[PDB]
Amino acid sequence: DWNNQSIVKTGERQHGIHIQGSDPGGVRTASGTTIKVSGRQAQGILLENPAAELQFRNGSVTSSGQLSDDGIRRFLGTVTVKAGKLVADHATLANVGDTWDDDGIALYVAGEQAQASIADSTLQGAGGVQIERGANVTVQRSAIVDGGLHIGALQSLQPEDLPPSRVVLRDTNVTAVPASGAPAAVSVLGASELTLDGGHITGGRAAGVAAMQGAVVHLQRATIRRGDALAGGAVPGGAVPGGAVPGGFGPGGFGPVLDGWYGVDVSGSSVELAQSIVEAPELGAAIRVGRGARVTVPGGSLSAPHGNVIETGGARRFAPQAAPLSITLQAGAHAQGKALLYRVLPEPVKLTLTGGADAQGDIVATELPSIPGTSIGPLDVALASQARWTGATRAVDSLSIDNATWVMTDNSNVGALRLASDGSVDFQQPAEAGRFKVLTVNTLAGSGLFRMNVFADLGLSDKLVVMQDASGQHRLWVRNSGSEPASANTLLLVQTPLGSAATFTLANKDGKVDIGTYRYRLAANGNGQWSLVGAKAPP
Repeated sequence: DWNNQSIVKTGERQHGIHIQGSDPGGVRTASGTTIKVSGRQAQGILLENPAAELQFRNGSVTSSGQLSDDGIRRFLGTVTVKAGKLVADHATLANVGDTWDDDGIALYVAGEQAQASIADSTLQGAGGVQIERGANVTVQRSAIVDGGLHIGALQSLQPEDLPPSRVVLRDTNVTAVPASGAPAAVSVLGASELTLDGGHITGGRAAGVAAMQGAVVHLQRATIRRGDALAGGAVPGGAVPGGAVPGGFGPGGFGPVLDGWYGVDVSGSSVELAQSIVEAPELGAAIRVGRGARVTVPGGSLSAPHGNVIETGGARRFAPQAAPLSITLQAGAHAQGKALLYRVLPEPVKLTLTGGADAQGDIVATELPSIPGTSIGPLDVALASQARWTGATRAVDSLSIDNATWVMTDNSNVGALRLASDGSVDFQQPAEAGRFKVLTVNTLAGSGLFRMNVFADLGLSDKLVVMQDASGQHRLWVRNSGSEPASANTLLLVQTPLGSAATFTLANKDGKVDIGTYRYRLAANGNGQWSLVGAKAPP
């Protein structure tokens, strides 16, 4: 059709290849062809026919004019598909227009009958790839070199309708260079769906990946870092940003809605991370959740060494009606930060760790933004099936520990503590002697295990305080963390209300623990205290 040819156009809206609405349907093929356009409102490729298809293989497409759209708002791409199917294979696509004079979009696919299949190609330009309004796009073994990947929209009040944009990426890297002022490297907004398997996602002014307003995202075998750089025309300057330009009705590159640097920023949407790596900068968080967001993470890693693994916000008013924020780490997911979780606004939060999830850091919250006590949504956390949480809190309302463990690293406050099937609270052995900890809780229930440190020689031990109601059948295992005692001393391990039904048994071998020449056994004389008593051992 247009094989091994050079198409060079310079006039206003003088496209390299244009398949119109008044043209016939059918497959057009281009192989070994290079397209270069520079006129105003001229794309390299323009597809506007639902029955048409274009196979563009082993060629290159470049444009440098302002690709402003006649219909209010919008900028188009060097390759734009408004209807029909584009199949690009081993292609070199580049929008080389002034950053100033144009959005630099390399590929724009929009509409219910707009489709695109991109394989083994590179897409260059500061506006990246923009997909919306029910388009369907598959991208394989490629790379969006510097403008990022932007699916869907918000605001833009203009005749709308039905289907979601559906985008599938496989082994394709996406980078949003600082120049390309894209808020996120990958943004999925509104009725949009993204499936990503394999690939490196780097950049974004405010986030690596942003999922807003009903978006549905599925990341697998991916890495999400803030760092990056490059992609483009020639070598002038790196990223304006003292630019500020003609072009018309068009933003650098889309999103976001919140800012600082978050690996994954989810609001009113759902994101699934599977075997991926997320690295947050000192300032920010691996994952930020708001407005009923749902995030799930099997395997992989979440690291925020100098910050928060998870940040929860989005919603200034708590409403019992609405569904809470939900974060689940399962299938051996690893997480590590100063704070595992950090609450910023009053919306309820549910944090679940299961399937050998291994999380590290404290759970922190922000006292109160005036909203009277019961105007604050609860912070509930659940540990199950071998998961492990090592950190401390003063902000968890309820904690269930079922066949999993909480390694408590410092004095902690928990509203209601429920244990089951060998769930345990392990009072971490301190580095310094006599540095006992206190776990204070309102209620205790179920059947669990507490590993508690005893400093016989100082007459000190860790302590469990239940202020309102202790019930259940629990076990206490004593860790000899000091030296031998020189006389008989008794340690107050557990304080419970006088009536309390709870029962505690020493789990140490034979119901006793020998430290030096002293033997300690657990005793309760009905008053609400459980004490490790300890007396001279028998010869």
